[PDB]
Amino acid sequence: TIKLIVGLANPGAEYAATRHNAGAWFVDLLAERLRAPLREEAKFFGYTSRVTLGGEDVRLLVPTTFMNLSGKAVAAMASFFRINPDEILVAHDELDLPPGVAKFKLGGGHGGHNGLKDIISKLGNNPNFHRLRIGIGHPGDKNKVVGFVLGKPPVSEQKLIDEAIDEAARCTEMWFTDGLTKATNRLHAF
Amino acid sequence: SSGLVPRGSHVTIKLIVGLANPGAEYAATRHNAGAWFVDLLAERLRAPLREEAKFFGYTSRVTLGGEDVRLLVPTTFMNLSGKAVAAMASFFRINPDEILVAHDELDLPPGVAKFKLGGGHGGHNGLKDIISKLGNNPNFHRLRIGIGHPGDKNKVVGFVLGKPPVSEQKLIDEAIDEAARCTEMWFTDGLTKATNRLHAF
Amino acid sequence: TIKLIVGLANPGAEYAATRHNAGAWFVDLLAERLRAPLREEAKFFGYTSRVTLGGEDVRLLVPTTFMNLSGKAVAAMASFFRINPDEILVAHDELDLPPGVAKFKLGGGHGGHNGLKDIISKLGNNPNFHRLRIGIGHPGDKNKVVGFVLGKPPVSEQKLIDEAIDEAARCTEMWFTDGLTKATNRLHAF
Repeated sequence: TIKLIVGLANPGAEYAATRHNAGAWFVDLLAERLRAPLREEAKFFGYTSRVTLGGEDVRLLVPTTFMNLSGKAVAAMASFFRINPDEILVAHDELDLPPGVAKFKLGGGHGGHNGLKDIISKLGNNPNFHRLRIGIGHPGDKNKVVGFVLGKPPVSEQKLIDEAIDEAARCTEMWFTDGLTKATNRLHAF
Repeated sequence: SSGLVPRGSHVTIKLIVGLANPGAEYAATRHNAGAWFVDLLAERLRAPLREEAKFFGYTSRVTLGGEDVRLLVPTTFMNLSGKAVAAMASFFRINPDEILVAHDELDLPPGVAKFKLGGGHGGHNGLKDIISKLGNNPNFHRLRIGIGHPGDKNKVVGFVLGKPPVSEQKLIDEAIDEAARCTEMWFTDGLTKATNRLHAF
Repeated sequence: TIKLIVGLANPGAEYAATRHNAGAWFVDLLAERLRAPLREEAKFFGYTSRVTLGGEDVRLLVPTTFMNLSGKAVAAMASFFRINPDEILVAHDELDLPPGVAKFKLGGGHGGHNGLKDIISKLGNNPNFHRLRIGIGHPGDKNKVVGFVLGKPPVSEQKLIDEAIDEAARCTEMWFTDGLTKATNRLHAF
């Protein structure tokens, strides 16, 4: 069960469009579709919101700490509400998967992503939280990497990431009902 | 866009309900036409709907001709719309003839919208439930947003629960705009309105 | 330096979509991107919000006074916070520039726009505040003008105004971060 969903990013018009904000992209989609857009909450070093999913509180966060210090916010908020690492879902860009693919995982490696690195550290050195890996691709040589994650993707790629993010978001909504509630409802929908 | 009763002593609207089904699943479909409308109003009036479990939907408060008007979109699912409408209306002691209920309409085509007081539920289950749950009283205002007919009485469910093509959407959005611009005028009086346009330049 | 940004418009569902609200369109975009949408504040006769730009308070206002009396609100607020005219930025529709163009200026003529007229007057007769001129175009003859500004533009034009507004808002926000905060961020941004 999930009590907090964190979308990793760097704040600012400067970065808003870049590949590193993929996580935010996802949480902002969720947020908008669930009708509670993230507003500033300095107490947790990001922008936050509260929704209700399957009749329980789920909280959304996008840290305004900058990728490096994501940990700070994630830690802050999770302790305030006494949420365990395995109840946290962290959405991030992923160089290992391609545009148009997204995947879930519990724990495991930080795969070179500094936002994750810090979250492991600041969560008392515990990598056992859920990740949503939003595929962005590899630039080819290990050199062009920083410019690549801190770069805006071409329309063709954006088209593909948006689709993966949509589907991921769609699935998220659906976690919170069981097949028998989900059929109880189609008979009410019409 | 035509057909509200003219304003007066009472006559007057305290609650606007935009009928729909909740979920990304249905957000886009023809049945959410009502919500589409209320959301447009809400956004233009700068008070987007936020969750309020007390009334089983999303709600917001706006100010129109200096009077509280409240907006509701039920998260109950079309079938049980009544539950929410009823809940809210009793809490605020609002009468049926002060409720305006916006819905998709198979009788009118994309691009047309019309107002009505009372009368038939025209097969729409959302309305059916509201009449029932309001102590069996169909005397509330409706905004009929035209969506069209799929032809045969069979493909109907898929049609209302379907997303419309861009050509149709374009047309529904225009009607909804106009309606939302319209409702606005209905609350205003003839003299303040004109005087406002005068200052609006 | 800028302490208050005003986006000129008329309130109501009636006008929300019209060419006169171009100012509001801009401030609302800023506001939304900065995650502090404008809420009602009767004290200043409009909707207002507070953001933080380059670590200083910037305030956003969209007067609910109606174009004609825009001054009233601009004046009220600016005095409450002791803001000078050259620290006010005022975004308005411009019949001199076309759709898809936007431009900044300090002071100068009111160019027929009544909203600016009243602001000059109500600011103790002082035209020395900054303007963002969002281009909306000319209807041709000096007659159809009122219907034109109080009209909704066709999609083709809207598409173009939104692009200019976006750009303006991207620039506006970024002209606020200094090089030392900019540089300090990239350090953390990857």
